[PDB]
Amino acid sequence: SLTRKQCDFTKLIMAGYDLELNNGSTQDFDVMFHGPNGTAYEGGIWKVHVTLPDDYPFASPSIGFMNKLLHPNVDEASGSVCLDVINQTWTPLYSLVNVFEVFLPQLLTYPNPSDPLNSDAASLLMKDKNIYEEKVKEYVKLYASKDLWE
Repeated sequence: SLTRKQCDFTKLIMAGYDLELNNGSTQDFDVMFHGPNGTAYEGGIWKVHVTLPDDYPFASPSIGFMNKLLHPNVDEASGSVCLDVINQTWTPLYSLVNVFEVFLPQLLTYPNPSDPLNSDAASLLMKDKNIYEEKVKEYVKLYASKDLWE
């Protein structure tokens, strides 16, 4: 009887993810995400707000960083990840676990300063990748430390 809307979040639990449903909805949850190793995001922890739309899996999930994440393709104020860049990777056959295991670490390692949601980050990255990554590292210390969510 079981949809992907209903059950996909269980694959994250099976993968070892710490997650919490919002108001007992299987289509609305917050998941703990660790910054990829060997990137400027290393040692960061974020809470990530996932919602699954009613035409999921044909429509892609929305993803929103709940503590500050600095990235050209992430809206700085809301933490919302650009829908277009999600859709370049999402297909109806793509795995919800791979959003966290593959898509996001990739994206954070290799940003797209083309049509940025954060143009200041895009500019800084274009001008000097090292200076940019020194910023990210401090942002990570400040806004994504271990203890933040407990």
